[PDB]
Parts: sequence; C-alpha cells; structure tokens
Amino acid sequence: WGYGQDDGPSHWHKLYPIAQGDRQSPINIISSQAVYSPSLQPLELSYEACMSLSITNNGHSVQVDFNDSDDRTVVTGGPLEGPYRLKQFHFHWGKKHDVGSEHTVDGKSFPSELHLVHWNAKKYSTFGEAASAPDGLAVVGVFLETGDEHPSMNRLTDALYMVRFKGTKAQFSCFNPKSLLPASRHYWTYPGSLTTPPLSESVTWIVLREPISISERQMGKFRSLLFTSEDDERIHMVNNFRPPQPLKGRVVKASFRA
Ligand SMILES: NS(=O)(=O)c1ccc(NC(=O)CN2CCN(C(c3ccccc3)c3ccccc3)CC2)cc1
Ligand SMILES: [Zn+2]
Repeated sequence: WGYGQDDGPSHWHKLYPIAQGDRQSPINIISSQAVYSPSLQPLELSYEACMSLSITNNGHSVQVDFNDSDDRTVVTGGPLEGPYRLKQFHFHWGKKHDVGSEHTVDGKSFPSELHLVHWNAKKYSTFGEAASAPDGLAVVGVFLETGDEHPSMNRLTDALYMVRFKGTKAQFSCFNPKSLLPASRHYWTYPGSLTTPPLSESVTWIVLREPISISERQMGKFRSLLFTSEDDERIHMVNNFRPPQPLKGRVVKASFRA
C-alpha cells in the first residue's frame, strides 16, 4: 500500500476491509459540534529530553523512534485513564501549502500534521498487541502551519538529508518532542483508528487545538524526502495523508468552548 494513484487511500479497503469501519480516522472536526467535556482531566505531556533513538524514512513518512522501556515519556490525563508511553512520532504533509494534514477543522487543512504515537504498555505486553485493542493506543496530533522558523525543528530539518531515500535511518539522540508542542493543551478527542494500514480501531485521538509554526524552508525539506529507494526513479514523498473518514455517530469532545 502507499499514497500513489494505484495504491492510495481510496483503494486500501481492498487489502484492509476495516478501512471502511465505524471508527476510522482521520475525521473532519466540526467545532460547533464538538461536545465541551469539562469532566476530562488535564492533558499532560511529560516528555524527557533524551529518549529519542533514531530517525527513519520508512517509505511512508519520516519517523523518530523512542525508547519505551519505561514511562518517562508519556501522555496522561484528558480522556486517558492511564499513562501511555511514547513510541514514535512522524508527519503527514502535502505537495502544496494548502494541504497535507489528515484531520481538518471545519473543512480546513494545514500543510502538515504531526503524530505522537503512544501505547498502553501498562496493560499490554507489546506495541503490536496494544495496536489491536480499543484502548491500546493514544495518538496526539499537532497541526503545523507555515510562518516563523521553528528553532527546534531545525534539528529534524537538518537530519532529513541523511534519510532522503526510503529504507534509510540514522541515529537521532536527545531530541525532546515537547519542543514540538504548542503552548496550549486544549484539544478535541474522539475514538478512532490508525490512519495507515492496518487501520486498526485502537486509537484514542487527541488533536491539539493550537498549531505550531515552521518556516516554509523547514516545510520544504520534508518535501525533499523520497518515497523511492536509493536505486529507484526518484518520487518525492508528498501528500502522504489519508482524507477525512465518516464520523458514523461518533462524539467528538472538546476540552474548551469555541
Ligand atoms: N498515522 S497514525 O494513525 O498516527 C499511525 C501510527 C502508527 C502506525 N503504524 C505503526 O506504528 C506500525 N505498527 C503497525 C501495527 N503493527 C502490528 C499490527 C498489525 C496488524 C494488525 C494489528 C497490529 C503488528 C503486530 C505484530 C507483528 C507485526 C505487526 C506493528 C507495526 C500507523 C499509523
Ligand atoms: Zn500518522
């Protein structure tokens, strides 16, 4: 599978029938319809500075992996009943500045969306195991818009060169993902799924209300990455996102009032 004209999202269901399930992600968030839920606890992202291991071009996105042997880098509170350890983060972006995010807000996309993937290691033995349970995963999504240069993003920006080709990876020590968070912890949350195959409906989504900003140059580096391996005909990794899926009666909650 992929994001090409033949193996793109509109055809994934042929391999993964859950692609057409009742809690697929992403979705279009209709702000006026989200339910303000003050009963939710505060969302807390307690991330340590040196838990990162590597950066990898897996052919679908560029992903930074973390050491999840313990819970020093977890997301807690909000709709979650316990701590979920950070496993990795990656991005989705477009060819043009007007698209790229997976979730949309009132029909609007951002040039990119960041995904912080966590799993319930407290009750499940492996990430793979948790990825199949309704309460197994928690992904925090952060929208990215272009504007002023993001200081910390340079660390990642300057590393993209080494992984321009599919299947390449490199050591990536001491990157604190907290540096990629906005100053607000307001969010929308709803029960969903992974946005790429196997598309398992095991994700409690937490989409931050406030986006972070990166310069057009930093955004451009992401577009310099390739879907293709070192030998293949260069095909730039762009538009690696899945369109909004049917809500199907799901309730979207908000930690704030619009
Ligand atoms: N954009 S998103 O929604 O934030 C997203 C986040 C992570 C992913 N993918 C992974 O982190 C890679 N996982 C996928 C699940 N894999 C499981 C699995 C496969 C099929 C059904 C359920 C779980 C797996 C388990 C054991 C062996 C191999 C794979 C492990 C590797 C895809 C999308
Ligand atoms: Zn993702």
